[PDB]
Amino acid sequence: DEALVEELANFRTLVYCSLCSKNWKNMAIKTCGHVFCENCCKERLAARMRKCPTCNKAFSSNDLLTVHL
Amino acid sequence: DEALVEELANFRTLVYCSLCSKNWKNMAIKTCGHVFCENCCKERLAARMRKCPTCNKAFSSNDLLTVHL
Ligand SMILES: [Zn+2]
Ligand SMILES: [Zn+2]
Ligand SMILES: [Zn+2]
Ligand SMILES: [Zn+2]
Repeated sequence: DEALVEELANFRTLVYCSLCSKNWKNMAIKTCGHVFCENCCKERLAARMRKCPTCNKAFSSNDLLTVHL
Repeated sequence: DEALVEELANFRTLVYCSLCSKNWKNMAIKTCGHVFCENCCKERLAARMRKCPTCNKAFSSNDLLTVHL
């Protein structure tokens, strides 16, 4: 049933990191509340891109918080 | 198909507050990383239960962070 596939698809994108789509959300940026996987957060730090992918608010490594589920 | 229902069920419990099961996760406790809905977090504060439901680490209203997805 396709309506159930669609609901599976929406819930999946809520759970997974929106940047890689391969890892679960497990890291929040404390300055804006947006959540990604830790891998993507640190690659963005290693690339000196210190703006949030979603809302472009600025942040640093201290603003990173490990989050569960 | 039941395997798809099951996957829907697991993803749903990842997204929803585990305490009420009615609201989306949208609030993290900064002292331990566990995430609930804001409603449950504040009712627990109004009941002077200042221990995390999941890991029993202690927290207060300042340790609360609004989180998105
Ligand atoms: Zn990622
Ligand atoms: Zn943000
Ligand atoms: Zn709740
Ligand atoms: Zn906890």
